[PDB]
Amino acid sequence: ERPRLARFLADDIKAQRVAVEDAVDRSVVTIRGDELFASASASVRDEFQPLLLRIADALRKVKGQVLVTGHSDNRPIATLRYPSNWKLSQARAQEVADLLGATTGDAGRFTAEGRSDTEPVATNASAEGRARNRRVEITVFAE
Repeated sequence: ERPRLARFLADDIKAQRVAVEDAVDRSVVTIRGDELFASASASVRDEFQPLLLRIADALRKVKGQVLVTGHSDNRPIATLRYPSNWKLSQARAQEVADLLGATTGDAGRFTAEGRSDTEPVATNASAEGRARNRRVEITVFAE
């Protein structure tokens, strides 16, 4: 009934690569951007794809709809491809959704939204706080 993912992500939780909230109606996997993407990029580094693969494996077992929200800090590293923190946050969420959709083969199950710096979980006044704000939150709803 209740979507529960922590049980499938023990190693990543212990290594502090992800955090998982198993809530009443959702499981939310928070992943710092640094665990997936190079600085200022929305491509999941080859070396870190296995982390998303473990999430895909878990999502095969808990067949709820999935929302991916992307978040930035308030200190943009603007580039040609991502001219704002908003665009980077959207692109990061969308890349995660796209990769998970392709691996599960569930078309329409994953959607994405970029939320830029509007939903911090930490201060932006330290480097470590900014690194916590740059993140995706992957929400799986009840099956």
